[PDB]
Parts: sequence; C-alpha cells; structure tokens
Amino acid sequence: ALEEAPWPPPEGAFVGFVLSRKEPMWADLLALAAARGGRVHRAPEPYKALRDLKEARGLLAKDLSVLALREGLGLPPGDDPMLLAYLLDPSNTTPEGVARRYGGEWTEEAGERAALSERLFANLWGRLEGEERLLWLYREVERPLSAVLAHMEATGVRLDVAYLRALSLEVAEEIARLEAEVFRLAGHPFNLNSRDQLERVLFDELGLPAIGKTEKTGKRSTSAAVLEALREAHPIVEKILQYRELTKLKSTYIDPLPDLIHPRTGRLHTRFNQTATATGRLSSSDPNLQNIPVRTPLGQRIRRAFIAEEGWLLVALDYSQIELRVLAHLSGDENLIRVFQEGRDIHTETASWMFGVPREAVDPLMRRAAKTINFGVLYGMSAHRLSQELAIPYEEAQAFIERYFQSFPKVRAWIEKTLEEGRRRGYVETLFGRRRYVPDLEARVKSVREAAERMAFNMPVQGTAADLMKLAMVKLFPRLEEMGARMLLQVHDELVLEAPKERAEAVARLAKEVMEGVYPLAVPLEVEVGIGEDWLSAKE
DNA sequence: GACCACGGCGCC
DNA sequence: GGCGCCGTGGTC
Ligand SMILES: Cc1ccc2c(=S)n([C@H]3C[C@H](O)[C@@H](COP(=O)(O)OP(=O)(O)OP(=O)(O)O)O3)ccc2c1
Ligand SMILES: Cc1ccc2c(=S)n([C@H]3C[C@H](O)[C@@H](COP(=O)(O)OP(=O)(O)OP(=O)(O)O)O3)ccc2c1
Ligand SMILES: [Mg+2]
Ligand SMILES: [Mg+2]
Ligand SMILES: [Mg+2]
Ligand SMILES: [Mg+2]
Ligand SMILES: [Mg+2]
Repeated sequence: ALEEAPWPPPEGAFVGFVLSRKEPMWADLLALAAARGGRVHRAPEPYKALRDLKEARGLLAKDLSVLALREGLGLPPGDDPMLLAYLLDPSNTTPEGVARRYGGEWTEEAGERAALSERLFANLWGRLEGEERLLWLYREVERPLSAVLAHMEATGVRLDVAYLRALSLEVAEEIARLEAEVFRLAGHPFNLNSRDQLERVLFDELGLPAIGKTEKTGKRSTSAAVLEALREAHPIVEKILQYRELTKLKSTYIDPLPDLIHPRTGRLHTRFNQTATATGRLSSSDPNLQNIPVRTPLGQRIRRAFIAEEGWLLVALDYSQIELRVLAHLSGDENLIRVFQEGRDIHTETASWMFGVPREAVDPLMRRAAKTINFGVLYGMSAHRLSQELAIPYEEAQAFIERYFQSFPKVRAWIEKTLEEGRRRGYVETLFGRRRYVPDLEARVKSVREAAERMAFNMPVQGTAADLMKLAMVKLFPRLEEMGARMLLQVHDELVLEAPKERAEAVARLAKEVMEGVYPLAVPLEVEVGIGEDWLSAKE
C-alpha cells in the first residue's frame, strides 16, 4: 500500500515504534517509523532518528516520549488514537482491541504501527468530531495530560534502598518466628503460602468451621475476613493473619522495589496508564506506586522509604473527602452541600459514631476506618454486609444505612435518575461528559443487573473526581516547571511533588490553590497538604 | 522460561 | 466501586 520513502518524515507524521519490552524507561528502542501522505519512512538507526522528531504522534505516544526524555530529548507526546478511543468508550484499553475495532491490526513492525496510527486516528477523529464534550476532554485534558505523565514517568521518585534491604532482614526473621509457631500449632510443616494446603489444615485437620467459599472454584475460603472471624476459635489464626500481613508487604514491596532502581537515574519509575480504567481514573504499574502501604506500622516503615532528593522536600497534596463533595454537586442535595459549606468532616463524625467517642476523640486510624463505612454504604453495600464489618447487629447495621439516605434525600433521586438515564442511553457520564457504557443495566438476572447498577452510579462520582484531578494536573504542571519543582506521582486524589527546600512552602501553597480552584462546584474543594523528607512525613 | 486462573490483598 | 501484583498450582 504505502510508498517507502527515506527517513526523515515530514512534520506532523504519525510514528510507529517497537520496544524490547513494555516499560519505556527500561526498553531498548528496536525500530522506529513514521507515516504521512501515503508514505512510510523507516529510521535506519532508531535512536539517532529520534532526534528528527518534533512531537510523538501516534498510538502509545507517551511511551515513546518517556523513552525520548530518558535519552535527554524533549519530545512531547501529541495526538494518540488510544486516547480518542478511550474517550469514545473506556473499554478501549489496548492497541490490539482498538486496532481491531477501528480499522487495522496491531503488529510488531514499526512501519505498520506508523501506518496504523495514521489510519486509526483518521477514523477515530471522525467518530469523535460530533461529540463536543468528549472533544473538550481530549483537547483540554487527555492530550495535554499525556505530556505531564511522560515527565512524571521519566522523572521517577527516589527510594531509600539501603533502608529497605536492612528492613528485609528484620522482617524475614519475624516471618520465620510466625511460620515456626504456625507449624508447631498445626502439628507439622506445610507451605503456609499455599491457601489450598492452609484450607486443609484449618478445616480438615484442626476442624475449624468453614465460613465462606471462594467465587470461581468453591473452595473453603481462608481470606482475612474468614480468619478475622475465627480469631477466637484457635490460636493458629492470629499467627496466620500476622504471617499474611508480613509476607504480603515483604513480597510486594520490600524485596522487589530495591531491584527496580534505574541505573541512569538512581530512581524508581512507574508507568501511569491513561487508558486502563472504566471510570477515567489513571492506573499505575511496573511497579504500581499507587498502592504503597500506609495502614499498618510495617506499611508505614515502607512508605518512609520514598524520599526527596538531597536538598529537596516531598510535598503531598490530598483532596478532602473528594467524592462525597462531587456527589454533593452532582445530586444537588442541600443537606450534603450544607455539610461542606459549613466546613464539616463526615468521616470524623462517622468515626466518632462508630467508635462511640467525641468528635475530638477520633484519630487517623479511626477516621480511616470510617471511610470504609461511608463509601461502603453510598456505593450500595447491604445491611447484612455492614453488620459483618462493624461488627454490630443487623437492624442496627440496617438503621445506619437508612438514616444515612434520609439525611441526604436527593442522593437517592440522583441515583435513580442516573440509572434510568443509563438504561435508556446505554451509558452514564461524568460532570464533563466522560462516558461509561453499562449494558447490563437491563440484565434479567438480578445480581448481574444490581452489580451493573452499582458500577453505573459509581462512575459519575469516581470519574468526575478523576476528571477534576487530571485537569488540576494539567493546570498545575506548567506552574511547577517555572518554579523548578517536579510532579512525581498521582494517587487518584493525591499528588506528590518534589521541590527545592527553599521553595517547598511556596510550592505547597501554589499547588493547593490550583487544586482547590480547578473547577468551582456548589461546594468548596479542600486540599490537605504536607511537606517532608519522606512520603510518610509529608502527610500531612 | 512464559503464560494462565485463582485466591488473596495492597491502595484510592 | 476502581485498580495491579503476589505465590500457587497449573500448562506448554
Ligand atoms: C476500603 C475502601 C473502600 C472504598 C474506598 C473508596 S470508594 N475510596 C474513594 C472515595 C474517596 O473519596 C477517594 C479518595 O480516597 P481517600 O482515602 O483520600 O478518601 P477521602 O474521602 O478523600 O478522605 P480524606 O479526607 O482524604 O481522608 O477514593 C477510597 C477509599 C476506599 C477504601
Ligand atoms: C494564591 C494564594 C497565595 C498565598 C495564600 C496564603 S499565604 N494564604 C494564607 C494567608 C492566611 O494566613 C491564611 C488564610 O487562609 P485560610 O483561612 O483558608 O487558611 P488555609 O491555609 O488556606 O487553610 P484552608 O486549607 O483554606 O482551610 O492562608 C491563603 C491563601 C493564599 C492564596
Ligand atoms: Mg483524600
Ligand atoms: Mg487520598
Ligand atoms: Mg484557603
Ligand atoms: Mg486546611
Ligand atoms: Mg483477579
């Protein structure tokens, strides 16, 4: 089809490119091509050829930009058909799916990926041209956001490696203590990491009562909720829970992270995936830095490993009760809006209620526990479920969920309106028009339909929170450039920045105001902001 | 070696 | 409700 022409391509060409591996910060650039005007240009030597580009324009453009930045080239990402397709329908998450759906095949040759990007973009641009609000999201949010994300990915975050190695040894010894005891109590050794072998010991050998079954294969479950409930039944249970906590943290964070330090940067480099969720949230992978531990004491020691560069500080910014505020705006509920206009704190109140203590008797772990309840109920957990969580009697767990929606009456009407409109149009949308298609709203099996309903009415809330954060990042990022600060991480409703010591305070201020004023709702948005040498200390 | 489903669980 | 990653038990 396309005519072969010598590198370099004309300006505005679409790029195709092949990596030795998926992570742009670790990949070798194996091949690079560009397509325009019925021509394909194949770069004789990919790395040198990178220099001739003014923009990365095509499928997965941000990945190439990150690699370009890694090599010291300011090559910003531009148009990316993935972003167009993701906006049309957030189930469009892979180039293979998007290719197949919108006019090509995702292959392993850079020239074909180049030609593909050009074709897909033409086709998707057509599909998105009529959709004014999706077009605004692309232009004002997703396209610029992709540039911000490239810089974040290429920058990475410093990690205290020596600290984590030493931590590992401490935790290994405690783990051996726990497994030794568990084996003594079981009467014999087994693979304590195997939930199948654990199930036999707990339920066949020790004769403990099985409480629940696993979803797919119907095994007797050994999950934390099951064990939690058997705490009093046998002393092996508590020891297992402790074993589970430590091994989770050692296997997921303490051991892998030090091995992932980039040799050029001396830092850790996540990937921020922009077309990965049903709701418009970002995701993070390879490594995932959006689930760094924070709840338990050992989790906090791990979070402490994320530190500022020498002479710099971390600045951590976290939206306050973000999705409950979004809900207030979307529902128009006067009581809920009133709560936020009065500067109240719903998690502290629930926490006060939960633990039965003064408003001023709530600490960061009571409050945190109060989050599960508020978001749990709002997004439709059943009274029975809440009984088990507290754990308080039914009807007491049922009375909380009734007084919860009686205090906030328009929330229900918004939920019912959203669902009705979802059945009719086949999708729900955020405040800015981001869509999620939810076809099962009309399923004839109740539990499928009702799962679909929960996904459907959650998406405008979670997704709008996500729109706001992305737009905040887009506005904030060029202000930071000017001040010499760096944006390092996004964690859904939180940003972590790195700033020179002497500028940290002005940077915290600036970021807080940009985030709070990103898009005035019927309620104020508030941001908690902390500064410190490590991530744990920067909160807040 | 790579990949898979699963159970399980870390965060928002 | 939304994610991504772990080890096990597998297959290939
Ligand atoms: C166990 C469980 C189950 C569901 C959820 C759900 S759905 N979220 C959703 C709702 C949150 O708004 C948003 C940001 O989370 P954050 O922890 O910052 O909460 P916040 O309300 O902003 O409080 P803050 O004032 O910052 O302390 O993510 C969070 C945790 C969670 C945990
Ligand atoms: C753009 C720009 C630049 C600088 C500033 C500075 S310096 N301030 C300082 C001056 C006053 O001492 C104080 C009053 O504000 P408020 O009562 O809100 O306190 P807060 O810290 O904002 O708490 P909050 O999170 O809002 O609850 O904040 C405020 C806004 C501002 C905006
Ligand atoms: Mg928050
Ligand atoms: Mg947060
Ligand atoms: Mg203020
Ligand atoms: Mg404040
Ligand atoms: Mg799974």
